[PDB]
Amino acid sequence: MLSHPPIPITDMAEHMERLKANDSLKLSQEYESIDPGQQFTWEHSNLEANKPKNRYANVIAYDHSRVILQPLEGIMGSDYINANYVDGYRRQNAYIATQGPLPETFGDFWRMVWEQRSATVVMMTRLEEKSRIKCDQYWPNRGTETYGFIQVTLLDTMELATFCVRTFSLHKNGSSEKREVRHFQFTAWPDHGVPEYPTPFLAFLRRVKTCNPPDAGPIVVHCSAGVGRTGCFIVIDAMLERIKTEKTVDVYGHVTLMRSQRNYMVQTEDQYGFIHEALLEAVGCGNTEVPARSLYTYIQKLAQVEPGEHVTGMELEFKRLAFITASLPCNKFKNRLVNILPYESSRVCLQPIRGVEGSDYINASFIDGYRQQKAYIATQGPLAETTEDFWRALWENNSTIVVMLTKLREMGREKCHQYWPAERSARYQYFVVDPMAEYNMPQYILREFKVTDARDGQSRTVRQFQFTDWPEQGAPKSGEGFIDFIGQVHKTKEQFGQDGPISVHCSAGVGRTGVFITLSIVLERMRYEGVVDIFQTVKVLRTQRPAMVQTEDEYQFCFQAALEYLGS
Repeated sequence: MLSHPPIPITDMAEHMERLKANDSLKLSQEYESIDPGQQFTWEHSNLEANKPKNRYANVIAYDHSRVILQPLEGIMGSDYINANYVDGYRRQNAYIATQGPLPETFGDFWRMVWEQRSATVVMMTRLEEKSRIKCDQYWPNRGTETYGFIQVTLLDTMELATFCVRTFSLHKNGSSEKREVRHFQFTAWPDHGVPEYPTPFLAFLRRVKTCNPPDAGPIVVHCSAGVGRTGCFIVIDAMLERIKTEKTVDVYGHVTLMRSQRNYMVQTEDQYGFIHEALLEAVGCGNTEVPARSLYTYIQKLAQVEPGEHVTGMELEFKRLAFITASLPCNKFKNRLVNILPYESSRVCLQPIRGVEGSDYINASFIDGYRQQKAYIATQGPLAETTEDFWRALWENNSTIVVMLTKLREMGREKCHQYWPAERSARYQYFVVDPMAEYNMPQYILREFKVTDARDGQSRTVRQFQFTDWPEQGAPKSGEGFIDFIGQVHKTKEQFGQDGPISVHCSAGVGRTGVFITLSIVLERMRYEGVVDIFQTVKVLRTQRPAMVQTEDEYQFCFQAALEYLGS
């Protein structure tokens, strides 16, 4: 367009900075100007038989773009569903944007999927968000359920930390045909505003796109109203497909086109900003995922210096990986480093003492696992005047497993303050720690403790694992000892009935800590999904705590452990 021309990649970051400038003013003016410049009708949405088929009276389906169901003759309005075709870039009716189905429209929705020959459904919402129903569950808990003319059979569930994948079989009334449909529910969108980092969503999108067949009907996408998160998903995807052919981006143009196909597509200014951030991150972070039996080949490639390039592929890839409530003038003793600090939206909150303002801070960040959120806590190795807060932190967060990743002293220097007793009892503020058992294993030491609350008298078992075999300088040549150590901690977690996060630290609590959480994730995804993407794994971790996996040597070791684990 004239007024809003395409944004070429490599001029994108400066475009977003110009949009962000002075309280997102240019973005605000860009977003407020969005107008397809046409008049539409919505007579079908307004038929009195169809009125109650709308979740929101104010979110309707335009006539010219509506999804038309085959009429159930004898029944007026039976051709109506609140849904519209929406274009991709160079992709006519690539998507169907629709509301979250209502109890009364379950059958209509599944009949739409059938008649439109769709194969993928994208659900951009949790069923309930902040005690408010955003969508009703339109699929069986197990086995088969009938909705109108469609039998829906749940075949499988795969439930990860940020999204859940369900597989279904569809069988229609009499019809001998059987259709398969895959259902992707992103569950990590925040209750208010948009995600702080686009990385987890972008991984959700890749998953969706690799598992959607290429000869299927339009991807069905919905949230609650099917305009807001739905719109974000559609534009992100379309623009990713755009840069694949044009190396340019036209968010402005596409949203305008979407608005001509469904009301309010991309509902808020925040969503419009989020779309840009997600696309900026995506252009500088390319494909780094590799299938299992190509990992060695891929590792063999990164281990090499390319003609005309200065350092190994492993080195460049690692180079491409680059709050205030913590940095208060009172916390200038609570941190080992003033340059390695937890983020706000992840930092572990300590229940504050009656009359000590500024003592809720502990250098610890919540970290999501592979299957569940907040599966880990990434913290620094405690200091003398930090010890008390660490034991405090463990109790309040139901963390009954500690993972230490350093020797107490390395290279003629302390790395961590011994925070646990060895030969007596030790009262740390309102807690007392009993050394119960101590096992010396080959690569690590397991220490059992009896933390008893001095206030309410309650006692908990805390098992501490300390890996003793990390070379004083560099990385292990074999991952075997680390693979097993990772194994043992998680084995110990489950069989002891420990429904709480695993606390992990090293010295600063980023370098070997990052390596531990990374491989814990990578090794389980490799077992189930059969693919490896360590780059994106470190990227996500870094969006929950900064500097995770501190060095090139740590980074390469993740690959070493992955390659060895595949061999086993």
